[PDB]
Amino acid sequence: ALYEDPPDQKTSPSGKPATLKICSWNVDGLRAWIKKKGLDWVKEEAPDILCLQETACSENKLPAELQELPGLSHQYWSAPSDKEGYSGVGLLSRQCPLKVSYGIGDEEHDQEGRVIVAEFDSFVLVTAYVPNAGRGLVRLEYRQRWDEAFRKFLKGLASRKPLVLCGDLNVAHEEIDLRNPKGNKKNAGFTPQERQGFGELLQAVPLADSFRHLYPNTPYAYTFWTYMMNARSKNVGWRLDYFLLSHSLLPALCDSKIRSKALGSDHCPITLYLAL
Amino acid sequence: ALYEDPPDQKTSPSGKPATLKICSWNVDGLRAWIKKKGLDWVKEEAPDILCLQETACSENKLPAELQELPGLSHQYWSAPSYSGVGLLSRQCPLKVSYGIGDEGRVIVAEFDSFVLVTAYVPNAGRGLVRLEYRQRWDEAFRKFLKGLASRKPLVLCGDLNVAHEEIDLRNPKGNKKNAGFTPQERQGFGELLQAVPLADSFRHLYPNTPYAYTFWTYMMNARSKNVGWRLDYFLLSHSLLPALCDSKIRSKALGSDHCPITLYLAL
DNA sequence: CGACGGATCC
DNA sequence: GCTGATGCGC
DNA sequence: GGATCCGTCGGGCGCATCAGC
Ligand SMILES: [Cl-]
Ligand SMILES: [Mg+2]
Repeated sequence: ALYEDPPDQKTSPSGKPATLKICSWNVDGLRAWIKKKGLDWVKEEAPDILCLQETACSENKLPAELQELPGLSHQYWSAPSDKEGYSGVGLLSRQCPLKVSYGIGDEEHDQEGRVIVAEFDSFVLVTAYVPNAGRGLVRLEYRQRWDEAFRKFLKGLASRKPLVLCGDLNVAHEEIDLRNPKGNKKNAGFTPQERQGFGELLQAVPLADSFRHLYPNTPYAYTFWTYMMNARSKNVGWRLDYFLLSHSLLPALCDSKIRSKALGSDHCPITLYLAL
Repeated sequence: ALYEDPPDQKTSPSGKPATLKICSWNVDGLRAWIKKKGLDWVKEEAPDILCLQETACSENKLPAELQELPGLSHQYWSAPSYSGVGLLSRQCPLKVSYGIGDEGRVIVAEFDSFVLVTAYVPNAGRGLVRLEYRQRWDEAFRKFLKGLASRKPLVLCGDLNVAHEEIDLRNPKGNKKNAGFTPQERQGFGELLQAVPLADSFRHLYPNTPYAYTFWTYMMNARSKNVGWRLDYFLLSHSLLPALCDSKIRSKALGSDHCPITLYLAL
């Protein structure tokens, strides 16, 4: 069953007009993504803030195209120190953030290049590339430990400002969040353990799934599809990328989009509209 | 005999423009230096990389203004378990390590084209009580740096706690048995240059310039009298000399008993 | 990880 | 410098 | 005996490293 994201809704049902557009995209290799025209799609989307995951590209290797982005001139990049072809995240902002930080506690020694924190006037933005549990779940226990360290990190932000967490959280929360729930409950992304850790994230911090909060019963809405077996053509996918919002930000929430048609990766973009 | 640092030359000998600005500063107490508006000066200088020595501030007590520099958003710190160093970077380093392989004195940041080492070299101490420690530290340091420089071009910056030659301090005759001008320490610095090998960026460009210092004792108004020492260096692999645009001494920036130093590289 | 083969359920 | 093989994780 | 369940298997992608020339 294919899926068509509904039109963009740009006013917080309190009538206010959207003033902030954030796009998040796991690009599956930033240099590949750019050669497949990913940046052309970003220019059309014209977000205020762009968060990317799986850049897999040291900052010295960033294509020049990325420097002719005058609407996204404040750029922050993070790659792991042991694995230059894996992981890596980036945050690009029209306006300069008040503060930027990396990691979830000890990045100066555990240089993982998975998390960026950017503080703006009225909110704190986190973007994350959550560690994959691996084929055959070989890294599932590390993922569970990482999840708990992340929850405690987010909780323990010393800000009174509401939180926006976005990116590839690497779990389809509920059964509606992927096309084959049953044949996947022992696969990375849909174990009981990862689903539980997403559940605890929402409760402990606390946070709301912006998309599901708006479209609580809509099925077949995914953000990832394996390259194999033409899954994307058949919309056999998983919803792995999210905008999760502090409770206070919900009256500001105008919409949470899935940009199903944007190619260039095995994930598609997601976009948030906030009225601030 | 006062000193006016020449203006910044931001063009390489072969005409290529500076692409990399590195600033090193012994802040003599990180919290005090921030209170004395050190971060305001850094925001104006706007380096790509900032190296700090003598931070004397455990990680959990690092002031909050520091995260208010998104232009130096990658921040690395090494505490001694009087010491401590930091390395703040605009771009994400490829790799960052700590120490010299054997006190919170050294951070190593690996970049695309080069490796950056910042060092707070141990002072031989009043009464030379720690000269022997310093001598062992010097040798362990040279040996560690040769390994690094064998894999990539080397930039070494920071407070090396020695005035190499007589021109490098105001009172050479009265200090030939004091920390920072002993025969041993000067020998160690020459061994450092010859063994690795490295070039003294500032002395390479201004070989005949006297009265150029980066440290002055707080006492007896020495900074007002420019009674001081050139203790803070940028040393470079010979391979990088074609990229050298300038090596500056920021005599006027206050907040410490050392002043900042700034390197321009055309990479 | 979706497709596939094989077993099990009423 | 360049290509394609292999390794590894996604 | 159609629907469902469960375990196994082959593999599309990007990037690093290595060999060969
Ligand atoms: Cl960065
Ligand atoms: Mg991926």
